[PDB]
Amino acid sequence: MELYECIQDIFGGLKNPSVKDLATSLKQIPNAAKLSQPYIKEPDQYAYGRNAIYRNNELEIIVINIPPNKETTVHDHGQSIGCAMVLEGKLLNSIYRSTGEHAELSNSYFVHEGECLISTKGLIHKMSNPTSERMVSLHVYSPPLEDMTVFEEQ
Ligand SMILES: [Fe+3]
Repeated sequence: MELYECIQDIFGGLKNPSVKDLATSLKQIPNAAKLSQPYIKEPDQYAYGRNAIYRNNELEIIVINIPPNKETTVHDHGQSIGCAMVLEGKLLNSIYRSTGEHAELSNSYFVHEGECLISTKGLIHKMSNPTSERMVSLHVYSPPLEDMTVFEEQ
């Protein structure tokens, strides 16, 4: 019983899941950290490593790896929702609101190993690693991301 066998089993049949559903799905992966080890990639295009490992018409699974003191952009997920589980380490998740053309910081909290973060539709966040060790997380997006939008901090 390995990671893809696990994904087809849990995610492969969801139709129109909620961020509720996705969070629960993630927590249903046994030994998720160990399972995804072969799919952890290193920073290529981004400050952070990013590997897409599953996609159907409903969702998209991504493995993310944020080095010490690195961060994502400030982004929304277009028409998609999202949920992520922390496999290893600890991220800081910061929430923003549209300051019009820009965005200002609205809220910030930590997600620890095995814990989940959620992104309701339209939500704008940045993920960062304020720690000295790396952070590996597993993201689901539904539907798959097409129209991501990056904001400049105000
Ligand atoms: Fe995101």
